[PDB]
Amino acid sequence: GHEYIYVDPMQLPYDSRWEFPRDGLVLGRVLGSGAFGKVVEGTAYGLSRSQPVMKVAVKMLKPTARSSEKQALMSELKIMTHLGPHLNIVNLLGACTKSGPIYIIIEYCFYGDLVNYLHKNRDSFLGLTLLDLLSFTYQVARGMEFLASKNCVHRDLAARNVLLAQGKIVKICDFGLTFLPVKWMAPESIFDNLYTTLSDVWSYGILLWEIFSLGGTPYPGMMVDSTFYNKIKSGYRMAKPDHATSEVYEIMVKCWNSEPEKRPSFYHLSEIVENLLPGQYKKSYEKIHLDFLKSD
Ligand SMILES: CC1(COc2ccc3c(c2)ncn3-c2ccc3cccc(N4CCC(N)CC4)c3n2)COC1
Repeated sequence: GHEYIYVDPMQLPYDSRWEFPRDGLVLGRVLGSGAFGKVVEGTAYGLSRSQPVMKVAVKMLKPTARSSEKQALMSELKIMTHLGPHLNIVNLLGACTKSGPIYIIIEYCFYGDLVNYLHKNRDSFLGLTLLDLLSFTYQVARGMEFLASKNCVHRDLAARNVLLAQGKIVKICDFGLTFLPVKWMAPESIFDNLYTTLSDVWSYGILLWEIFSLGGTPYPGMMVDSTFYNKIKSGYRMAKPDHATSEVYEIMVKCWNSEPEKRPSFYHLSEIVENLLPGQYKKSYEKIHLDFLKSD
C-alpha cells in the first residue's frame, strides 16, 4: 500500500482557468470581517456568460497579512476547486492570483446569514412559515451530504455560516481551510479533539435548534465554564425549541447521541427531512438543481 497515497488538494497545481482580470472586478462595501480575512460586495464584468455584469463577494486578506496568511488563502482556493460545485454551498466563481494580493470571487447571497434573516422575520412568523424552516433544514442537509461526500469536514457548521441566496437557496460556506465554537461542537470534538463527519451532524442538530427557535442562542443563559462541560459529558441536551415539530426534535436528539456511530448520516438526514416536506418541494428542488448545473 506504499502504492495508494492520499491526494492532498493543496499540493495540486492551481488551475488558471479560474483566474480573472483585476480590471474586470470592482470591490465594494465590506460584508464580513474575520480575525484575518474579510469579504466584500463585488461587481464583476465579463466573469460570466450567463450574466455579463454580476454581483459577487470577494474574500481577501486583511491589510495586516503575514505571508503565512497568504498561503492559507491559496490553499482554500485549491480546496475549493477540488471540491467541485454544489447548489447548497457558496461556489467559487473566479480568483485573482497574479501581480497582487489574492482575491477569491464567491457567489453572492442576497439575504445573508440565516441568523439575521431569521431575526428579521421573527415577527412575520404568523410571512415566514414552517415550510420555510423545513426548506432550509433540507438544504443544509443536502449541502452537507455533498461536503461529506468529498470527505470534507466543515468544523464550524452553524447558522451564521448558512447563507440564503436569491431564490431562498441556502448556501453553506467556510468549508475551506484558537477560539472554538463550543456550543456547536460534538463532545469528542471538545474532549477528544476528534473532528469528523459524525461531529458535523452534531453541529447540524444544533443548527436546527437555531432555526426552529427562530434564531436562538444555543444553551441560553448558560455560560461555557466547568459546569457546562460537566453537563455535556453527563449527557445534557437542549429541550425542544418552541417552533419545532415533534418530528424534527426527534431529528436533533438523534444528532446528539453521545456515540458518534449512532448519529445519522447526512444522506440519511436529507431523507428524514424529505418525508417532512410536500412532494412538490422535492420536484422544485430537482429542477433548481438541474438549472444550477446548467448555469454558464
Ligand atoms: C447586504 C447583506 C449581504 O450579506 C451577505 C453576507 C455574506 C455573504 C453574502 C452576503 N454573500 C456571500 N457572503 C459570504 C461569502 C463568503 C463568506 C465566507 C466566510 C464568511 C462569510 N460570512 C461572514 C459574515 C456573515 N456571517 C456573512 C457571511 C461569507 N459570506 C447583509 O444584508 C445582506
